[PDB]
Amino acid sequence: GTEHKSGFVSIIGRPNVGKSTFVNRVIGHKIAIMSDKAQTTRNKIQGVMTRDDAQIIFIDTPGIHKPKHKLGDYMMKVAKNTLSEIDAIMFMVNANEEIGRGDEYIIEMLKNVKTPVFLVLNKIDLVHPDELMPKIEEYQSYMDFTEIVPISALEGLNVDHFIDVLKTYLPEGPKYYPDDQISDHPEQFVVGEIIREKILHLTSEEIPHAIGVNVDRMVKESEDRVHIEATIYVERGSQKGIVIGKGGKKLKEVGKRARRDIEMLLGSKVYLELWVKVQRDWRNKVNFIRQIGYVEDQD
Ligand SMILES: Nc1nc2c(ncn2[C@@H]2O[C@H](COP(=O)(O)OP(=O)(O)O)[C@@H](O)[C@H]2O)c(=O)[nH]1
Ligand SMILES: [Mg+2]
Repeated sequence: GTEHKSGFVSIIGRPNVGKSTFVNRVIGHKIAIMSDKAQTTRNKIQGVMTRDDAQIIFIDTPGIHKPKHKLGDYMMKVAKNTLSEIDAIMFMVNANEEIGRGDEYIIEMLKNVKTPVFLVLNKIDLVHPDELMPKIEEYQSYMDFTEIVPISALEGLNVDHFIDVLKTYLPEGPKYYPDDQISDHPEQFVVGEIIREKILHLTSEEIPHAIGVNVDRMVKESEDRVHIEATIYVERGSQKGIVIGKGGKKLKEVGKRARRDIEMLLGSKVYLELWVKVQRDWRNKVNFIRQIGYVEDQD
């Protein structure tokens, strides 16, 4: 059934295990704006895999392979949060090497994580087929995994099957990054769709319910802190009370919930400003926008 899936996955593992090889294989042609414009939030979008039936956004976690003295108290909190918000974890491991401390350090960080962890044995091309099941068993002694999938990221052996399996674990969801619009960085579409989801929870309906979200600005204030301006657009000012509510109470709750989901996923602390505006037809028209709503969220 023809029902579109989308989500956030993080590819974790020690250096030289194949993470960028995998990313660059599956994502296809690299998005141009991602190397013009730097991303304001912390947790870097690696790229966008779009098939007809699904879209996956690859997010960087912090270096959970690192020992605790190198990745501090704060960047652990960011890493554990990001791993919860994410839809799936790709734990990528070298088939051709013995288990080092870096993989034990990752296993420690995945202990009280409830997100699906996929064990991806990479570099199976450097190894006899009968070597895979013993190595799988080495890792299974440490923890349970959701699926175990041997690949070669370089050759492409078993990659498409891995993606088919990975897609089954995604929720139903929007195409975050579209084909029409090359101009803005995909982080803006991630924030835009998060805001929109919080609005559509309130609607919760099959009254025909048209609402839009624009993100007017995203600005890095610090390595932790980002300022988002966004305008929610509605038809009909009587949509106050779906969206603004009794003295702004409903718009605060949207602002609070969207701020949290942006902080947890993308790893930067936010100062969110939301506007709510009514848009009538604009083509050859004067005074088609009336504001009905403003909120401010932080700390
Ligand atoms: N033989 C083999 N080499 C691979 C495979 N995947 C990646 N490599 C190579 O192993 C290295 C891994 O580096 P990279 O992909 O940058 O991994 P990262 O540090 O995890 O991003 C590169 O020299 C890749 O060409 C694979 O499946 N088989
Ligand atoms: Mg590398």
